[PDB]
Amino acid sequence: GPLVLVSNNQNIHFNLSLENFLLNNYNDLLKYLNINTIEKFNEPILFLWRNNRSIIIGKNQNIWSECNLKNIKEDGVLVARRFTGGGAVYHDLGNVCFTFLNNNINTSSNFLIILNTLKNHFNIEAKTQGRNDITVNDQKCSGSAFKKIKDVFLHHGTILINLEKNILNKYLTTINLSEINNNITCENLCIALIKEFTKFYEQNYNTNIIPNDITVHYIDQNNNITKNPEFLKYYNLLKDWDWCYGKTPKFQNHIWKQFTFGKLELFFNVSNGFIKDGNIFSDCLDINLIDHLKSIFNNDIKYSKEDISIFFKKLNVENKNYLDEVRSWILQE
Ligand SMILES: O=C(O)CCCC[C@@H]1CCSS1
Repeated sequence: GPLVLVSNNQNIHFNLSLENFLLNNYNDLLKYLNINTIEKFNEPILFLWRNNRSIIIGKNQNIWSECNLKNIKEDGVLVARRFTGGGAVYHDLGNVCFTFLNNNINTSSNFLIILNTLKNHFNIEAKTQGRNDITVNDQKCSGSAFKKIKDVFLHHGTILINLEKNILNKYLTTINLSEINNNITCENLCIALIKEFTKFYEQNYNTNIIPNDITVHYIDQNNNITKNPEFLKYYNLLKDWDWCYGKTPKFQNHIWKQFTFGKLELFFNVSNGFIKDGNIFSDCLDINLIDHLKSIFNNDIKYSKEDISIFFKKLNVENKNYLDEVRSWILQE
């Protein structure tokens, strides 16, 4: 059956390591949890967690362009780079973080669980603006990001309860707190959200036969999860400097553009009419698309409209419209 997991830890790197461990051990979680030893997992998961003062960048973002590191270090704010796409965001105990894991893509349904939460339990009429945002009065109150894997889909986003709104501009080189509209709390919102989650996945069953129960697991101390060598690997990587701050290597040429789906920046070198090495920074949610773009580097492409066009024809991506637009951009510079 579905799972509700909670982490009382408040370190961004620790909770991100938990999240990555759940994504990378989905079908086996029932063993890492002490529930079952044989049966393998395939049901929905909701994981709730909070983090102290932090800046989380994005798998493909440039730290130096989004963050004013001086004030971050001066104010003792932690820095991290997540595995999903999106822009740089700030975290503190005034905001909640949710992580939906599913067998198939479940974005819309997840957003429906959240909207049902706000409406039913707080009379907050909320709308979803784009693929990844929730507004209440055309003002952002939640922000999501996604990652896909063979058997797992991960939709993890942030909900704003009592976040310090003004402090943001100190670190990120409008927002609305859901307290401006209600007397909500992290515990209140969380409980309501678990309710609408279990209830959402209890439709098929008839109520008269099934218990009206809720179950909550706590994993921040589950030694099977947090004492694993894989977990420590993730934690150390996220704590590492080369990962968060990325790579400095310079590059000969650099192009850029602002697309509806986010900004794109290509750095590349060319030797003997061939695209030698390169790298892509972006603000995009479609990380798959961007890695497929990265496949252009360190391969033998003649740096010609012909060979480039061919190379784009060779790709089979999730979003073919975005790819068409991006190639139509590259062939002009
Ligand atoms: O607005 C965006 O670009 C999505 C923000 C997603 C932030 C991540 C939710 C929990 S960790 S960071």
